[PDB]
Amino acid sequence: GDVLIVGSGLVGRSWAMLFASGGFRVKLYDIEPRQITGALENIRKEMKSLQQSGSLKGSLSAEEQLSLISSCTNLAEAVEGVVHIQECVPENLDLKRKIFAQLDSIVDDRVVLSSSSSCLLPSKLFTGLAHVKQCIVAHPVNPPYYIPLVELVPHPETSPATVDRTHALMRKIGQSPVRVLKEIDGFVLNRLQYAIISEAWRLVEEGIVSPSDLDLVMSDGLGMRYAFIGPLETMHLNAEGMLSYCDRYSEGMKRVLKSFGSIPEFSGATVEKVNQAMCKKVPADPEHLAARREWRDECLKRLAKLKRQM
Amino acid sequence: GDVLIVGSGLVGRSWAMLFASGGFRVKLYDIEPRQITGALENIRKEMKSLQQSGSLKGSLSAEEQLSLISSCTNLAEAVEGVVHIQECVPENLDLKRKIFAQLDSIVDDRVVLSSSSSCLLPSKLFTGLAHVKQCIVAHPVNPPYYIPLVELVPHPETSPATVDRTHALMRKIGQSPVRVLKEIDGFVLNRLQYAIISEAWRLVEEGIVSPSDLDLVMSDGLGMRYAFIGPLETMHLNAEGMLSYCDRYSEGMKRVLKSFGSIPEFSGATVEKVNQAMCKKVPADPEHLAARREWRDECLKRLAKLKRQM
Repeated sequence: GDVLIVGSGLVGRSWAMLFASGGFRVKLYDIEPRQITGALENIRKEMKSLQQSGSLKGSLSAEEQLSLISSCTNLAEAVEGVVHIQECVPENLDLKRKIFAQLDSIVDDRVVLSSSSSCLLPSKLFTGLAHVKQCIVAHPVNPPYYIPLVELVPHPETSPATVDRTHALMRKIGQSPVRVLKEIDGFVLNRLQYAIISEAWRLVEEGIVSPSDLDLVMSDGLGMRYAFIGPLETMHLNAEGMLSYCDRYSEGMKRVLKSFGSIPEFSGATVEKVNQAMCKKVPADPEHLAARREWRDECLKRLAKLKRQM
Repeated sequence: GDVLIVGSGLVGRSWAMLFASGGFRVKLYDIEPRQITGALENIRKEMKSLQQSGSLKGSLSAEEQLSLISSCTNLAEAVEGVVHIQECVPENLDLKRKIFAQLDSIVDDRVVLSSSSSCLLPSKLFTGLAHVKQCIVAHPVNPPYYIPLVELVPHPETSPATVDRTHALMRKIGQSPVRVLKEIDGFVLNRLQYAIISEAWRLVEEGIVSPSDLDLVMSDGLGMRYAFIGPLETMHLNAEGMLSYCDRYSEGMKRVLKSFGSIPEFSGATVEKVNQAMCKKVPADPEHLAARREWRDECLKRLAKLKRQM
């Protein structure tokens, strides 16, 4: 009934805090001990920060949650009595395959072997493993403590039970899992994100709007509805139902989409134009980027709270 | 220095409340008196509702704001001493052209003639008018009291001063105007919205994700960041700057975009599949749709407040 996190980087530390908030004993493993020590320190500091701002998840005190998180340096002993293993190493296929092969030789048939991968496909990650039926990608969105989405992507041989158990586990810790029925490049979130970026890029390239104003169209406009309702339900409510929306605007949608240009090269003059505008707002140095990310994360923290209330 | 709103429908009543919150005397005109009376009643009730929830814009009391809004049934007398005229009639080209032609024969050279149109192009709306240099589209997003975006779309002959004055006026009343440099079908917001819908539609059609889960990917994922930061700045912060993001992910972006299917027909099996899922969540009847819209608007109201605080 315990949880094992392989890799004590940012993504791993975030998972540790999420599972502990759900009352699960968490084992934090990493090949570098110096990194596990740092992880426990970081986790303690963040837990304290959340406590002081009344932003802790669940009903357990910060102290109790912290006591549930421990370090282990022995993988064989790390998988003992564990029901879910979340792999959190770099986005390097060779490395992930090595770790899953190592886990494959020591785990039982119950435990779920889950990867945090944001891009690697299950077929490339798990094919050939004896425990492939227990394998799955459970991709979180940074920052996971505030953004609940978890994309569950299965391998063609992943069992329904593996998906169901993981969906239930993610819901149990307060996250919002979704079932990506078939693996696909970019899963779902990045495909939608890239669709937006592609058109945004061309609008800037064509001189329709400045990069800064384009972003405002989203942050002070379309994006506000999307923080609460998806694109389909949005259509449903902006007319007398989905059928009504398609009846009223399908002609216009097809007309506009037909006018879309080609796939961007994401370079040259336009990248320089977009970059210059982005840097004017946020200098591209470690300090300014970190400060802006801090602001962004605070907004998300407050939004998550508001979402839960509504 | 006063403002005239032509049309007392929902969009017109919203503009009236926005301008009054900025201290402007507002004249509310409509061809139907029975509709002006209803408008003033609706405005009073909404103003009271906002007051009771501490959601009023600006620093003026609800009472003072209401006293600034009056009705007029004589257009000739309605344009007297007015600096901005916001047209708020149905999205019918013939009707809008008629109204602008009527205004064109009685206004001076200072007043800005602005249309609320969500789709009609300035070239179709204003060409031939003697005061075309003062014409512009200032498209608000429903609900305007909570969503600040205003798309300013000019006619090729619109003067820079007209755009500048309108941009300043919109900022003065607390809105977030953007300069759409050249008119284009769907302006900016709908082009981005349709880009998302197109890919979302295909993902559902291809069986990658259920309609409900697709919406969750946005509402509990990508959409949360978009309520605060646009798609370009989002890229900027998700790497060590825009150049860094394009260096790390441009290859993947192009690869994913290349796999995008054809433009949807927005009908047949998929519309039925999407509609059935939407109706399961929100029955397509006047009562359930209104209730959900009420919930949506409350979320936006609370989000607007949070955005202002951050």
